[PDB]
Amino acid sequence: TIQPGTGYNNGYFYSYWNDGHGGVTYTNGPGGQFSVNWSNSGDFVGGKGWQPGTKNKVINFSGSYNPNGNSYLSVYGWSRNPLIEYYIVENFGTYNPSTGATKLGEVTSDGSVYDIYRTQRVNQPSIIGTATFYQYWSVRRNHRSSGSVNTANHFNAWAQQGLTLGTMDYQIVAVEGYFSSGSASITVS
Repeated sequence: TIQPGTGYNNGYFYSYWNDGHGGVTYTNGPGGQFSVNWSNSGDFVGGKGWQPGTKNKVINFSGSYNPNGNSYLSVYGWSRNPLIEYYIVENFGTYNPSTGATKLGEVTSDGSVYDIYRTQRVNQPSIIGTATFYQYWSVRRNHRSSGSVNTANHFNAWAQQGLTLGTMDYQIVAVEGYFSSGSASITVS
């Protein structure tokens, strides 16, 4: 594993964070590749991409994703002003992150319908410190662990629905886990 933090590896921005509970290892590989191996983890998120992201990136990902418990595989990032945490969820484990959330529409992109949702985090950690902020979600109906994500289709549908993004901060393909186990190996471009 590498140390939790951010930086650049083989041309790609990376972010790896965990809550210190243990049980998760994150590795940077060649090019845009990263691996995650976890067993009875705590809370964590890791992956590769860009800092800053853009609102019209076509993100390619490929590999394997084998969660056992609560985990997501997503295009994941933030905007500033307004502060937004966003997800284009391509696959997940035992928990659909939109469970109980308000549905804000549908968008078709890259071979599947996605359902759109908005949630709110109240006094939670963020890229700017503790804050209350919205999260935007596109959740893919047809789960997969390789493909291409035309981010503009999502960001435009969100905007249409009143889910505005500010200036982009980082934008990665991320494996997220919450007290679960699994393995994953993903290459981004």
